[PDB]
Amino acid sequence: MFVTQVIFNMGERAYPDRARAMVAELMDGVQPGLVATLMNYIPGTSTSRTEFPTVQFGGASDGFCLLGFGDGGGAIVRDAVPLIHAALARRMPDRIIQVEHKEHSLSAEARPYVLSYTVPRMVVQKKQRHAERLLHEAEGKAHLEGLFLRSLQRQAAAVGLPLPENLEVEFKGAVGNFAAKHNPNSKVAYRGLRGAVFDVNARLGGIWTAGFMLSKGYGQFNATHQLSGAVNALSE
DNA sequence: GCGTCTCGAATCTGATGCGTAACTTGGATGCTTCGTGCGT
Repeated sequence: MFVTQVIFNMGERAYPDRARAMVAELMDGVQPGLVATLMNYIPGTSTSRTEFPTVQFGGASDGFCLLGFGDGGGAIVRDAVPLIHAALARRMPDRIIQVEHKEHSLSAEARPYVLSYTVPRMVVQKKQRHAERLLHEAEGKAHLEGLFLRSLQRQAAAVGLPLPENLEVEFKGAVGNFAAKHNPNSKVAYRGLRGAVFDVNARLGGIWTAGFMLSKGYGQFNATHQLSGAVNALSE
């Protein structure tokens, strides 16, 4: 029902993957339970869970942000943020780290017409053949709409939010593509989409997640702020 | 088409007098006979 978003103001835009790597690195050894809980690890092992992650990372314009889902997510972010703040203060002795703590109510109500919803970061590259299928809407709609529907239903079930039984979505398109890597020296990269616009006949309150593999910082979007239509101020 | 943070706090939180007076303060009755005269 409640989503907690915490932003650490480091002063520079850090990509979410390196952010998660470094926050893992800072908490090595001290308070192992916090590390296991924050990294989405099975108790007793360091492996991650295939299930939807309750721990969330995102790329803030001024830094990186922690997102908790549900009471468990809220509780973990609440007892976690002082520790990561202390670690960041320890590592960066000559910079002030600022913490912004804001909560979003999560609500999804139906609506007999559609609204323009978009995201900056979709994980859509599965096969190279499907990548060229985006020229025709009909061929590429099936897997994209299926991905959106499954992502929405699984995140709703994870957060326990009621959703209508009659959601239909049609895709519009994206702005461009981008490449992302595990490490700067890694030779493995994936393709995402920026401005992937799709129309849904329902309202989405608060911040929302779509796609899969979200903990590394993909598929987060504030649907509520997008409805304000502040995307007009994009020019040079 | 909701946006969110903030979404108070401390302290006082009754004092003082006045907080009865005067007067009434019981009274009365509870038996028959006898003589003389009316009296209907």
